[PDB]
Amino acid sequence: LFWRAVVAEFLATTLFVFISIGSALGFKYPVGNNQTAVQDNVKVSLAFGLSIATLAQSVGHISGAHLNPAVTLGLLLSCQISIFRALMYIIAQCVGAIVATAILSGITSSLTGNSLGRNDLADGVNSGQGLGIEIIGTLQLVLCVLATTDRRRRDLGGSAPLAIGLSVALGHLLAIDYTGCGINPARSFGSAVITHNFSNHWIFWVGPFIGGALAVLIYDFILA
Amino acid sequence: LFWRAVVAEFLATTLFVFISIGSALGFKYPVGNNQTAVQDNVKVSLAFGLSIATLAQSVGHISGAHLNPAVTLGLLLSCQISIFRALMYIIAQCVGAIVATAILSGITSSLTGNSLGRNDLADGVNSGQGLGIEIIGTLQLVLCVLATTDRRRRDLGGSAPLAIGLSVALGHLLAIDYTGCGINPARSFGSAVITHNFSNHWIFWVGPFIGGALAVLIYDFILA
Amino acid sequence: LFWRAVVAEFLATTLFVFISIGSALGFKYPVGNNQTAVQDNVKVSLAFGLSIATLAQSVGHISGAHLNPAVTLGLLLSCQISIFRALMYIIAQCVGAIVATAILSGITSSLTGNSLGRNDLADGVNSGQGLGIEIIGTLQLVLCVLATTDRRRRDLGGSAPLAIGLSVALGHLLAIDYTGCGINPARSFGSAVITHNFSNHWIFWVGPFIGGALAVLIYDFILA
Amino acid sequence: LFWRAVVAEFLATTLFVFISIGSALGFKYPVGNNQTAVQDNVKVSLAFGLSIATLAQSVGHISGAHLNPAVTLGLLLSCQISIFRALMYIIAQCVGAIVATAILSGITSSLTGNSLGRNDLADGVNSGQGLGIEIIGTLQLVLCVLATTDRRRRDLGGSAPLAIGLSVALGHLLAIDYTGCGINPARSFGSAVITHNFSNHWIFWVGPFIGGALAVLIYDFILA
Repeated sequence: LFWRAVVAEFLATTLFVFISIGSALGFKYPVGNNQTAVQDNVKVSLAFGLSIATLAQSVGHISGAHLNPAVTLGLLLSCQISIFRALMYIIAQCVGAIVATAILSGITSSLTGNSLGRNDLADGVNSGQGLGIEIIGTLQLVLCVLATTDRRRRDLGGSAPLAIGLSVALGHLLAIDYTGCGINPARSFGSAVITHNFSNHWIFWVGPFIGGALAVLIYDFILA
Repeated sequence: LFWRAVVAEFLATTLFVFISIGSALGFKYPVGNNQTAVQDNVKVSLAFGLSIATLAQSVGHISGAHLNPAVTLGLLLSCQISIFRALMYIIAQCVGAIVATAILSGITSSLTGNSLGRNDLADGVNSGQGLGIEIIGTLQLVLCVLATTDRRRRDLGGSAPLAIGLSVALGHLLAIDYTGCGINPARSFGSAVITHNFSNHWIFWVGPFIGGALAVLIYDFILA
Repeated sequence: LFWRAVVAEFLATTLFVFISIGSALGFKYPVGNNQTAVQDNVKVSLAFGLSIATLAQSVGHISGAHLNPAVTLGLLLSCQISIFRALMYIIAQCVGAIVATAILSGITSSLTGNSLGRNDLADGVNSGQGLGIEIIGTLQLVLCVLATTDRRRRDLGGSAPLAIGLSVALGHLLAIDYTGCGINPARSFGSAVITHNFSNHWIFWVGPFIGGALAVLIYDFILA
Repeated sequence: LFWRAVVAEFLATTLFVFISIGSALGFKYPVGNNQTAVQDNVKVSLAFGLSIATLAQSVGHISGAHLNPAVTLGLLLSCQISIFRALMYIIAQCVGAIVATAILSGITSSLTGNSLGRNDLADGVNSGQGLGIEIIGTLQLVLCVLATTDRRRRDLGGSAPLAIGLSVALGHLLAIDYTGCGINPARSFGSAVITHNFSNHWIFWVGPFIGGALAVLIYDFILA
């Protein structure tokens, strides 16, 4: 266990990153002409949410299933009041995120035309002021898992860890609208690592910090 | 509590309005040319249904999850026979609806081309006679939550408040067909408040009143 | 009760027929030019499956939720061996189906261009030999509800009557491919009643009879 | 029973193959011109996942619902350590797969234009090196059912065999991207049997063997 959840965690994210990119890039590949699809990226949404549940994150992990950066942090902070010690799973997550973005490459990059661009760069058209969207989309999932963990004795009766996989699935469909491609950090860090140009602004990282911070203050406005 | 459910309620709708508009307007934004999508508004459907469930409307609220105007009223009326006192949650809802439409603006409006048109105006092509559709789509959700609250001991066994989020999700896909954009009141009031032209006819508000009234009379045709 | 389930049943189908047609016709309505969509009819699928569940078919009805013609019959036959008396719900269903197709008209027909064509006529391109598809799609739902009613003590644990609403939702997406528009009888009878041309061949009705007959013989190949 | 699960198994796959092909080919059929759709094959995903659940694979079968080749094997191997005897269900599956691809033909082939091409041949553009994708998509389902069977006492509470039907539904949407059409063996064997050209490379069969082998080694990295 002194390393197990971490490896298992690194394992998940890894495939998730390959899953997402597979779907995102997949478009226009043969020696044909442009087509451009919008229902593809919405597919990325679901897929990513499924790979998460497919983890069997029961014993193999801890009460929280797969957790992307911003989320990872968001939960451990609101879950830790009396004290402030639980960064391990965070470090674990980021690490696993890095490797995930390492394996992503593969044949995809070899067979692509000069200009692939694995991910966004300036998302749509808006100066460093159009970062409000991603902020709201971040408290969604953050709040989805928060709510899911809190309310219990009087909610439903049991279903399956798809709940989050579908909610994050939609936040994605809302964020990837035309600007803000790359909700959480991970997905974008590994994008700017290989075949990049650097000018990520990590604007998307400064978002969730305020967002996840906002969804934590809002959830405290309930009980204790 | 002498204000809590109201704030919590105002809170929900708020984000929901930003969620919906985000998805609806999101289309054609860059300095590119027309494209026009129809699978986008269907996305609005789901998204809106998710933000509702994401509320954890257990203790934080009362047995009914988020409730849009027409619905809000529809339930409290059929739930209240012996007497007629339970308008508070209604006032609460409308209020929260107003603020929701206030925050909607944001960067969206600043970066849009002169003619945005946040929402419908005369929905498709039909005089003040083409309001039957929205009426039927309104008793759907109204009846979804009504049925969900009534039948219990012999129904299923427990799932999650997505049920309504998917049913309303489809009513939307049926209403937003080409005419009647803006099922419930809320979404349209806040639309005609900022950057408008006034000629909403609130036709959509005169609908649900008859619709929700119809689904209440039809549900009485069962037990008591 | 000497009429209740029947009225309640007539009630359901009614709205379902209006729901479906609303979605099917909805396309290309304004004074614009052609566009033709294929993701719309797939919407019809889900919608129809939802209106079914929205029935609260517990006490108000009997163990089988809404049931379209071919299905209606299919269940009562396999459910009745020792004897052969349970046609009442069948007559009920067809009747309710007729009224459903009566109200369908409305504004839709008034504002449409000469050539609406509420439904199929010769579905795609194939003589009276291309009826195998609809046959297979019919045993799907028929078998969905059959299986759902049989296996119990060792299956899941309880969910919601969406199961059928999604399975029929897909059979539809498979049938309405390009030929065989109008899975069960109902939907097509009411189509050829108003603004028709008569040449339905009811081929779709001769299908399910063999189909539902086939799925009944196949389910007997299990226990007893 | 000395033949029952096998017939029942042959039965399932059969319809599944007809289901899938129905959806895949369905596009561009009338005497009209090209259109080419991408949201159709994603429909194949779900449909296939539904026909599986529709099996009522409780007593009629064994703990594993329908199981396609690669999967069939993948489970029986990880389920059998102490010994190595449980190939019967495997032989059964492949057999049923063969007949499934026999009935697939039908009217479809008679009314199609010379060049139908029931399935892929060289999937997209990539030498015998672009087989990594299908490998990853294979451990998905393989791992979905593996995880679903393992973790129990602390997971959810009961739902329905759609879980796999939706996960495989997405793996499909990820694989059928543009290359690797035909996830598991079955679907492709029966494709190269009727109206073929032979040059399948079964590359897709050499994949899952490594994939399913990989997902078995990864799941052992947990408990025992």
